[PDB]
Amino acid sequence: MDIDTYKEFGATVELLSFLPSDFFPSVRDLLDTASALYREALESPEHCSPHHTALRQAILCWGELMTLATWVGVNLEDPASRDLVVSYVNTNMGLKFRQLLWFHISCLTFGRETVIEYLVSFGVWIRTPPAYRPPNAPILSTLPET
Amino acid sequence: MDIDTYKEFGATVELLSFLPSDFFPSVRDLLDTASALYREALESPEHCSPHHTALRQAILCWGELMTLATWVGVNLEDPASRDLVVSYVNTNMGLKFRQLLWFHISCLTFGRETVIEYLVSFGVWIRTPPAYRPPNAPILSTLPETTVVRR
Amino acid sequence: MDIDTYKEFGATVELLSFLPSDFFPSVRDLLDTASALYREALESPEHCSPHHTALRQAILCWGELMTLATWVGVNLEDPASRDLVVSYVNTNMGLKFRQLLWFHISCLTFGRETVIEYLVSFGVWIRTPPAYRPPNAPILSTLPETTVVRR
Amino acid sequence: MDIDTYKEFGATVELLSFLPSDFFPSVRDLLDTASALYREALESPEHCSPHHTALRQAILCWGELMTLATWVGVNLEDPASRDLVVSYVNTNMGLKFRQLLWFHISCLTFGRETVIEYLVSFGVWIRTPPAYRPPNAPILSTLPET
Amino acid sequence: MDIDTYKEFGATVELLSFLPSDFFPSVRDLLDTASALYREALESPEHCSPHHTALRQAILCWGELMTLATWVGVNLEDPASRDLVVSYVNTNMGLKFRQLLWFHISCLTFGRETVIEYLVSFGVWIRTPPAYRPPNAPILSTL
Amino acid sequence: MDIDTYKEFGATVELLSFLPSDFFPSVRDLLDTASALYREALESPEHCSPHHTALRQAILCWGELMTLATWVGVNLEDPASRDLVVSYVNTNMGLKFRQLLWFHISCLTFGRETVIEYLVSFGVWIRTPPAYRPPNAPILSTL
Repeated sequence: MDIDTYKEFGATVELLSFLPSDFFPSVRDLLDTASALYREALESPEHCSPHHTALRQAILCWGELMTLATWVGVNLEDPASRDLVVSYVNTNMGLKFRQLLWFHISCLTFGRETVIEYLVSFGVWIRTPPAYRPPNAPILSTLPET
Repeated sequence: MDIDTYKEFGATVELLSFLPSDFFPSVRDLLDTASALYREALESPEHCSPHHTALRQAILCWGELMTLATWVGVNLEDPASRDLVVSYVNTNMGLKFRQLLWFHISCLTFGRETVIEYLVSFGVWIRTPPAYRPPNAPILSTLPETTVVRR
Repeated sequence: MDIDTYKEFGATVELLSFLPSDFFPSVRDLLDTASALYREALESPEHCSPHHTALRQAILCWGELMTLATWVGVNLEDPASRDLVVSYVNTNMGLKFRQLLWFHISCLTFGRETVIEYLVSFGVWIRTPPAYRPPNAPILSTLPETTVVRR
Repeated sequence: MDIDTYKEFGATVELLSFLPSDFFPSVRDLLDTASALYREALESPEHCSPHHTALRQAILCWGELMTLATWVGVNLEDPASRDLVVSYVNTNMGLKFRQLLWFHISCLTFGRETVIEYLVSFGVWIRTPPAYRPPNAPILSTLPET
Repeated sequence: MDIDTYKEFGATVELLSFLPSDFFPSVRDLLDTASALYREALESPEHCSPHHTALRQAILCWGELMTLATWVGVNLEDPASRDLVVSYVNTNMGLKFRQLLWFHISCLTFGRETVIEYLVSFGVWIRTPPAYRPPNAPILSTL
Repeated sequence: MDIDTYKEFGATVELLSFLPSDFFPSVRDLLDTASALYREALESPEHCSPHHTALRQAILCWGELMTLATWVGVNLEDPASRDLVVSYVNTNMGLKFRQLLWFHISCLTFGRETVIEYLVSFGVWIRTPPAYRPPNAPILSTL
């Protein structure tokens, strides 16, 4: 149907592919971040945000993929095919899901405009030659200056 | 976690368990209904409603599962394992997706209070033993079964 | 060019894909209905409505197809290919033209809002398994359900 | 001269052929209906309606056709030709005359707009497939609801 | 019914009989012009104008005819009859469809009054005897 | 990206497909026209108009291509390959560059609406069958 996950949130698959693929944290670290910070809001009977709705849907979708991986491991006898399917599920779809989780958790934490401008700035930084860019990689943080 | 995707809107997996498993239409029929009724809103850059957000997410996850099915059919050599994975993806993972799609498309078309009242009434109807069960099962509709609108 | 006939009219080619093939009268019955209800408006030199315009174009296309069918029957010596082409023209393209004629006549008769709500409710009905839906399909008519014309 | 019987009454030969040919009651039943309901108005020295005028003319015309049929039966010796002529008079012209009588009697009884909309509704009903139309055939009646 | 599709647009089959049969561009050229000029309005979900409605109908009708032609080419084993019917669908019906496409695209581009005056003037030009007929046939132009 | 340089100027590649490939003047004639008419504005330090900006860009891009051609002619010892690539740079890319130069010089000279109407009318003229096509092809003129 040609639907974009982010264009309702002001981003784009191309804008989130403008960052390196290995920049995004692991799916486990991102799920831990969500459960630590917004569990009581992701389990509440309220919307509270488009970010909360999208994050609920993404978490449940990843849970279904993980149950699929467990079912494959249990019900496929061929080791090569089982391993190929599990590796596909963990890598190919895992990358898209950690892009999604990073985007939504980071929005909820730091602000959507802040996250988008950080995407742009980091994408330009990773492409600027080293001798002519600030030496420290950009980073998001809520810790104020002292 | 224990998100329970429907309780954000006002139902539960237990309230949607009133409907049998084979009550829900095919995933193709539900995608056709979505693309026929709410395509221009599911493609827009606006937050239309929580149902639109959840529907975009669900359609994209189903697309991801279908790309996975295409990939396994292309790249797995073992035919038994290939068919097992594809059948699982198509049936067991598809059942939950057509439940979710039915709930969201119906809640968009007819309304949330109406869908919840319909779920309760269909629970009553399917609970009644078959001997005392009327033939007219409850149904969602915006027009009466006979629409005598002369002009 | 990816044109949708009904999108201009607020419907969609896949909204009307739920109506079964036996839901529509024959092309002859639909043309008789058109010529008996709106002939003095379809043959007038005025733009009456987009439904009138589309219905004139549909009637002219069906006329071209009928001349094609008779030409095939007359100039094709091979009985097998002759009847194959004639049957294709009469069934396959006949179904699309029955659908088009029905949509436009029903719009002109009942109102576009009414016919689109009816299409939605009939889709809801036809998507339900036979065990969970009322046995009487939703009906669109100008008559009361008792079909008695008083006054 | 290209004259239409009904177009002064708001109908058309094509609109009355939009109904099945066997739907219209017999000529005898229609003449009985006329003589029972509007005899004192069809014999009065007043117009009282275009429907009364057209019905008077139609009744007299059918009477002339029937006298023709009697004359043929009496003055034709050939049985095959006599039977062919009488059958023609009774069927081919009988159908047109019972269409005419039905239209005018039904107008006088139920209203002209009611009769025309009934023609349209019945023509659409007889063509709609059975599973998607109301099960009872439409009918005209002056009996109010209780 | 004798509906005469152009009667609502102010023409007739008698008025479009002024132009010869081989005057109209090919269906490919006409569909190219339509896609180049009015694609975004022919895909729009709006009654733009009766010409847009009739043009959508004509384009989808020609698409149905081309689907017929492909189906015949695949499912007719008899080569002679197959080629006969495909040639018919391409020429005999294509003529009427390029008449319709020419009329509606030209109306949309230049104006209905302009197209009708062009029809009258082309009738004059084609009626003039060859010795007194200017070599520049009439043409529709916005320039 | 499918940027389609003419979309901002109100044309498309579909609209400029009406004109045949061999209709456009040579790159030499187009650069001569540009230098004769708008040299003092193409050397000016001002945003005169989007056509001036695009024309400066196109002229410098063709200059870079000609520098490539000279460098190849000097530094490619292989005569066959050298002639192949120089002929490519002259014809295959020169075609697109004379399309671009024609469009922008004609827009600057005659008006954007005038150029678009000329494109439509030339489409009509080239679609007309040869028997009913006037011998005077459409032309852009201020006279």
